[PDB]
Amino acid sequence: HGKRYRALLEKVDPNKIYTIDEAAHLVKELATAKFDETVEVHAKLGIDPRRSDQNVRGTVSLPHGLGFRNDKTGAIHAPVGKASFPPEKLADNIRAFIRALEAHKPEGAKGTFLRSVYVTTTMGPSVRINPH
RNA sequence: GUGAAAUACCACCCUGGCGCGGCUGGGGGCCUAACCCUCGGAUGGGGGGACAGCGCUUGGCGGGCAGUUUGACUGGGGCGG
Ligand SMILES: [Mg+2]
Ligand SMILES: [Mg+2]
Ligand SMILES: [Mg+2]
Ligand SMILES: [Mg+2]
Ligand SMILES: [Mg+2]
Ligand SMILES: [Mg+2]
Ligand SMILES: [Mg+2]
Ligand SMILES: [Mg+2]
Ligand SMILES: [Mg+2]
Ligand SMILES: [Mg+2]
Ligand SMILES: [Mg+2]
Ligand SMILES: [Mg+2]
Repeated sequence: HGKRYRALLEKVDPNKIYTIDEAAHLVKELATAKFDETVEVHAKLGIDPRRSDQNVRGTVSLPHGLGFRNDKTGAIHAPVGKASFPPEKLADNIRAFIRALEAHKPEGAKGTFLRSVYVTTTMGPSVRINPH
């Protein structure tokens, strides 16, 4: 852990829960990268991956453009693009792919479908945030 | 590049571990002051001691007791059927 991270996670809270349009203006500032950042928001998933009847995939494309699947640990990963679009074209876009993801929920998925969501980068720290 | 997986700063997760803390269940030891026993004497001393005893509750063992059941046919009834 370098010092770019020492002022990264000192400037943001994994302690305090946040919302999605509140924390989406902080997405380009908290990446100190030397180049080429791509922003990744993540969610833990409320399904049992050992049951393949609960599995999901497809190709659905973001409104903006470049520039979703469940693994055997039952969590979520997906690229939305390249750094590109600024805070207000992201907070605008930050509700776009999530609600497009909720439409894949298998029936036998027991419990809260999106367990916890931290907005982060490939370059950046943990921020408690709400998909809402 | 002879394994399909890429060996970066990252979160999101699995799996176990310890670390702190929040809620916590469980054990041991010591104490005394409730409670108990005792003390020619006591607003006290000694002994036991949060046990025991007692309340409410759980499940159990339980002829020591209680209420009862223990069929009809039948060349008498039972036995047999
Ligand atoms: Mg003692
Ligand atoms: Mg005394
Ligand atoms: Mg005493
Ligand atoms: Mg007691
Ligand atoms: Mg009996
Ligand atoms: Mg009797
Ligand atoms: Mg009677
Ligand atoms: Mg008879
Ligand atoms: Mg006859
Ligand atoms: Mg006769
Ligand atoms: Mg007879
Ligand atoms: Mg008979």
